Amino acid sequence: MMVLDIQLFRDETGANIIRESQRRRFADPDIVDAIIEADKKWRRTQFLTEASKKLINICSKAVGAKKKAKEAVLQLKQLSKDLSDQVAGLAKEAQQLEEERDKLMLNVGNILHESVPIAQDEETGNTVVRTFGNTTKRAKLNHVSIMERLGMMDTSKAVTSMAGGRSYVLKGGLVQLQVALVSYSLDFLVKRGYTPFYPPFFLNRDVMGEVAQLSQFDEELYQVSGDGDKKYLIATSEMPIAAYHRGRWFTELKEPLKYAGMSTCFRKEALGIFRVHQFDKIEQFVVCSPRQEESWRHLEDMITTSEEFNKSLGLPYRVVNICSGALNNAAAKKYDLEAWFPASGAFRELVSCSNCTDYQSQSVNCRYGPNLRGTAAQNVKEYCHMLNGTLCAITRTMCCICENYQTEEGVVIPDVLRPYMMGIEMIRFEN
Amino acid sequence: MVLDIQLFRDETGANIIRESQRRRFADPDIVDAIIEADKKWRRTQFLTEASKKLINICSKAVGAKKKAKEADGDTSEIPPQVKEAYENGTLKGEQVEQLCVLQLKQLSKDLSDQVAGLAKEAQQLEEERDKLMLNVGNILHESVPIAQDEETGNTVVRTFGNTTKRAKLNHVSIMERLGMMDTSKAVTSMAGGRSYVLKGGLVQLQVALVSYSLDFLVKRGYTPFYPPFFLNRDVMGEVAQLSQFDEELYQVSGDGDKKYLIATSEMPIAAYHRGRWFTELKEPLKYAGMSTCFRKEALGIFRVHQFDKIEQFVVCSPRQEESWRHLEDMITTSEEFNKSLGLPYRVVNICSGALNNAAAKKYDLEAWFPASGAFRELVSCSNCTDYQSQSVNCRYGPNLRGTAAQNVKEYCHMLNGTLCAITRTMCCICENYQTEEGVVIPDVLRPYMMGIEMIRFE
Ligand code: NA
Repeated sequence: MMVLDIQLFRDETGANIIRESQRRRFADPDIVDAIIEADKKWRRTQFLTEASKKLINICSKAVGAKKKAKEAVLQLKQLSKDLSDQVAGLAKEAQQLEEERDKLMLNVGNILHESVPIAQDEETGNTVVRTFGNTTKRAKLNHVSIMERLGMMDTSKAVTSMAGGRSYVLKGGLVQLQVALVSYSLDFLVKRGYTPFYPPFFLNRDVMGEVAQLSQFDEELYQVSGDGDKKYLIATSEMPIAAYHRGRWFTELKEPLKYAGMSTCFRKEALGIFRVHQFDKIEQFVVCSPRQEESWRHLEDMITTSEEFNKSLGLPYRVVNICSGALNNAAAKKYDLEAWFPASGAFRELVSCSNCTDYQSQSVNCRYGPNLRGTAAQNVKEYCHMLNGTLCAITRTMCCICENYQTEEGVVIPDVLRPYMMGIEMIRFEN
Repeated sequence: MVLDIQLFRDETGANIIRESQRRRFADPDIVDAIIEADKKWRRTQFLTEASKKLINICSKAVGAKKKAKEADGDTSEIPPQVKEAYENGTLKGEQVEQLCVLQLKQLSKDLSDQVAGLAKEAQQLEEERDKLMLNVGNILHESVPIAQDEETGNTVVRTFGNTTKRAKLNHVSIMERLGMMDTSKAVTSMAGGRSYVLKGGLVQLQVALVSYSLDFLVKRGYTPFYPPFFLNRDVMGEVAQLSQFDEELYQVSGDGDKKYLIATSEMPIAAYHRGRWFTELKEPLKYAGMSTCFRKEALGIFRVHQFDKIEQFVVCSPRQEESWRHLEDMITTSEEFNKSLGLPYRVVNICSGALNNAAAKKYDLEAWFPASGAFRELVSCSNCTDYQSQSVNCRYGPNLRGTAAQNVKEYCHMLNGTLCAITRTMCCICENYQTEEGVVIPDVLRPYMMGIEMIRFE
């Protein structure tokens, strides 16, 4: 279970910050008190447990000194046993309280940035930050009609009877385009200092729970079985990249860690190729210092990077700031880049960029800085900040390119992609 | 020869199969079992057809009697000889027409029960049948070496490059020193045994190989094909053997019914041709399959559960030995691919006992790994003639109105072969292109990874 850091709840100022954030997200602030109470009883079990373990050795040391002195102890033995009984009792309580606490926390979101719009309904509540290109342009055929006329996409029963609903085959020029986008995307981020990262597409349940919200198991994740422990297919490379930092500790990050995640993603989603179960994606993932609001600076760079990508492709768009009621729990702020689809006549999400601050990193225990011990200055456990953002969701981007670059003869290939597909200038309609 | 169940029913055909089994050091007695299970099966179909006709005769006879106002009759009881005759497939319509309405109605019901019992027998005879067919191989090509054991029985056909040079570090050591491959507990505690993370230059190399491989086949007239990575059980059973389910395939669930992850793009490409009928294939269908592959497998990244692969898949005419010509071109394409990368190798003709059931003949290309001191398989190409096509029912020839029970149904031929198994090729390149400073990028890949000439040790 991925939830917010308990430390912030343990003083009045932080509890007030969380209650305010809850109200601004249209969530329950009264939850903060319930979490504080559950935690207070939990801490009490831990206080008694540590004190009783201490007294177990007083019981042992005493027998050790007495039987050394050859003395007729029988109480000290019984007291060791009973204290060990009490510790076992305290552990069962302690475990129940952790589960109740973490359960309550499922409805506590990350602390909202001060710039998040306050609204419940995305339809009207998102705030438009910037726009690019002719976002009122009109065109003849939608992406579905285009890919059909190209003869290069099959979403018919020949496919769906093999692979189930929303499965597809790509062929020909559209596969060339897909691979052009993967390679160009990778190079685009390499040039901006990202390290390529190719993850496993499976994660164990244990680890998936640390990086995924519990509603994602329900609605989004396929389960894979056979070889060893049960696993889940990844819905994004952000999952395995976040999980790769579990139990790490970065004393300093003068430079952030920047990864260009490359994978196939799988989503249960519980037409054409815009919303499908299986898709390639290139993702930006950043791990940085939690200090001086550095993470906020990287969020601006990441959305800017995605914009520059779409500018290079010549795709018109708007960037929106996602309202408080629609943000997922992990995100303190989220930008979506919504491309304009001129045949369809709609803005459609191609990219989202999120600052999750320490939400994931505290769940995976990715620590930062110096330890509580030794140095008198450190009182709080610090954790790295983590951000993630799409660079290119390949099928969605192909759909957008198809509508924007169509002609009577086919789909013109965006200039920058041509050298990544054998110099091809256009893929042509079958007819 | 057209291998389908029809070949088993012909005496000369049954002998061709028995011989092929013996040449494979496999069981020829299976053939008698398939014949016998099939005979029981055909009997259920003969009875079902007879009884279906008699049910329509019953209905028509009741209709004519009702129209004539014939009395319904004294009893519904069916004569024992009538029951014996439909149980034996010898009940004639003219005898059924002697019965009264009450009897005709009872007989209709009884024949309907008979048809339902026969459909369950039919099914259970098909399962008992194919379970016995599980063990029969494709008819061997005449050029297949006859031996049981690969290590001595394969024939080296052809070699390229310096296959005796040695090198210092194996691919595992190289990828460790690059700092670009993680297979430690940080990864395996996340994703299980044999999982890996690739970083930096090795991802760039991986993508360079995918893109170059695709282009290589596009230039040779292959059509790129990006499949779903899932197949329903139903469909997976038509393109895989039962031993692949147990030993090789991950099961996926959540959305809909259970599916299996693909172990090769050959699987969904074959499956995609199910029920098709190509009347003429003047040119063959050539596909460049591009996918991630998943194998349950029941060091480094040579043998891993998850890997990218580019494959060749051909559907062609079953006539004039055309598929034998395509097998030659396919192995030659894989060879030119490895020559273009500067990798030494040998090509081996796989022996009869080591061939999997679908293949009538198989070439493997085993690349020389100079630090490991060994040939390791990078590529297999095989001609499966009509074995998968018969299972997926991909027919060939005229498809016209008015054709009755076709003495010989023809099916397409299918072939498949690796162009590039990406992780295995990367291991091979690392051994063959290592220097003191890192790994030199093969000339042809450089334009596919930003002109990078070398990836350096950490
Ligand atoms: Na406009």
